[PDB]
Amino acid sequence: LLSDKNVAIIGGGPVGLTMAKLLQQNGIDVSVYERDNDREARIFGGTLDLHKGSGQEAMKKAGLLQTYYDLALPMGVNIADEKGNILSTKNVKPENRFDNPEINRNDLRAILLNSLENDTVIWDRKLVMLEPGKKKWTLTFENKPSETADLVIIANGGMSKVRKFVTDTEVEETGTFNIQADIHHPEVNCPGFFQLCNGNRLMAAHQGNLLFANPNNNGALHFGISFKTPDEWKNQVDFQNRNSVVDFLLKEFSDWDERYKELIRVTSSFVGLATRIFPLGKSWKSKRPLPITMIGDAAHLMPPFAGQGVNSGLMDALILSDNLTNGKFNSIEEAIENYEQQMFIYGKEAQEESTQNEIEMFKPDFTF
Ligand SMILES: Cc1cc2c(cc1C)N(C[C@H](O)[C@H](O)[C@H](O)COP(=O)(O)OP(=O)(O)OC[C@H]1O[C@@H](n3cnc4c(N)ncnc43)[C@H](O)[C@@H]1O)c1[nH]c(=O)[nH]c(=O)c1N2
Ligand SMILES: CCCCCNC(=N)N/N=C/c1c[nH]c2ccc(OC)cc12
Repeated sequence: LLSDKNVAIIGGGPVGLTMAKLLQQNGIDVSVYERDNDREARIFGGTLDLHKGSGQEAMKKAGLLQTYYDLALPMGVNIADEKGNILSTKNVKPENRFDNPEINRNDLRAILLNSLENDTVIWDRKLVMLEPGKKKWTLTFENKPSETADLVIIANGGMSKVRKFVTDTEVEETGTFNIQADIHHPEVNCPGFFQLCNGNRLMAAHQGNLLFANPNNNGALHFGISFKTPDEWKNQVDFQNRNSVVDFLLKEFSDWDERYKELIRVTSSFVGLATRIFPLGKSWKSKRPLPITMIGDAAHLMPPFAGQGVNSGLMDALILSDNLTNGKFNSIEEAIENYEQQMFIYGKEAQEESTQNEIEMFKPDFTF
C-alpha cells in the first residue's frame, strides 16, 4: 500500500509519535511535523497512564511496553472531603501494579522519540494549510518550506484547525472549566496537603468544586480545580495575574480546610482551560480528494475527568497502522475507512461515558 509512498503525521503528541513508530517499524517512510521548537520543550500537565488492551497494546506492539513500565509509577488513590478527612484509601496491590502506572508526559515523549530513527520528527513545523494535488498533498507550514506526502494523518490535538478535508464538525465547550498548576518541592511548599496525599493521587469534591492532585509528577505536585463555567464569565479571571486567580479560588474554596487553601496561596502561576469536546456523530466526509484521516484528540477530544483520553488515541494508532501495513486492503482509502468505522464505535462509547460522568460529577451535591 505504501511502497514508494510517504506519510506525513501532523503533530508529535503521544498519539502522533506512536503512529510514527508503528508505521516506521514496518518500513514505512513517515515524518512527524511538530510545532514545538525542539524536543526539550516542557509539556505542561499531569501524568498519563496506559491501559491493558489499548494504550499498553500499542506500546507492546512497538516493543516499548517494558520501557513504559520502567519509567512509570503505580499510584494509589485517596478520596478526601473538603475538611481534609480521608474517606477512602486504595493503594496499589502488587498484582495490579502493571494495570495503569502513571508516566510523566515528557518521559513518555522521550521514550517514543528515542524509538524513532533520527530526524523522523521535524521540529518547528506548524502546519497551517493542506492542498491536494493529483497524487500528493502539499503541506504549508508557518514560515517554513512546504512538503508533500501521499497520506496525511492529522494528530495535532483537540483544537486542530486542519480538519476540514475530513469533517466540518466544530469543537464545542461542554460547560465546565479547569484550572491547573504545578508546585515544586511540595513537601516544603504545601506540606499539609502533600502529607494528605501520602503518596497517592487525591480527589475531593464539595458544592460543585472539584480538586484532583498528583503529589509526585517527577518530583512536582500537579493539581487541577474544576467547576461549571461561571455565568458571569459568559463571553473575568486574568490567568496571567496570579493575584486575581488566588482571589477567585480562595472565595470558591472558602470553606475548605487550610491545607487546600495553602495549595492555592503558594502556587506561582495558573493555567485555565475550558473543557471541550469534538463530538463524534454523523459520519465524516466521504470521497475525500486524497487519503487523509485523523487520530487522537484531533479525532475525538473529550472531557478527561473519568480517565478517557490518550488511550483511545493510542488505539487509533494501533488500528490505523495495522490496516496500512497488514496487506489486506486494496487501497489506503479503504484502510482508512476501516479504522474510522471502528474508532467511531469505541470513540462514541468513550465520549458518552465521559460526558455522562461530567454531568454527574458537576451536580451541585456530588461527592466521590
Ligand atoms: C486538564 C486535562 C487533563 C487530562 C487530559 C486533558 C486535559 C485538558 N487528558 C487528555 C489527554 O492528555 C489527551 O487525550 C492526549 O494528550 C491526546 O494526545 P494527542 O497526541 O492526540 O494530542 P496532544 O494535544 O497531546 O498532541 C498534539 C501535538 O500536536 C502539536 N501541534 C498542534 N498544532 C500543530 C500544528 N498546527 N502543526 C504541528 N504540530 C501541531 C502540539 O504541539 C502537540 O505536540 C488526559 N488523558 C488521559 O489519558 N489521562 C489523563 O489523566 C488526562 N488528563
Ligand atoms: C482510568 C484511570 C485514570 C487515568 C486518568 N484519570 C483521571 N481522573 N484524570 N483526571 C483529570 C482531571 C482534570 N481536572 C480534574 C478535576 C477533577 C477530577 O476528579 C477526578 C479529575 C480531573
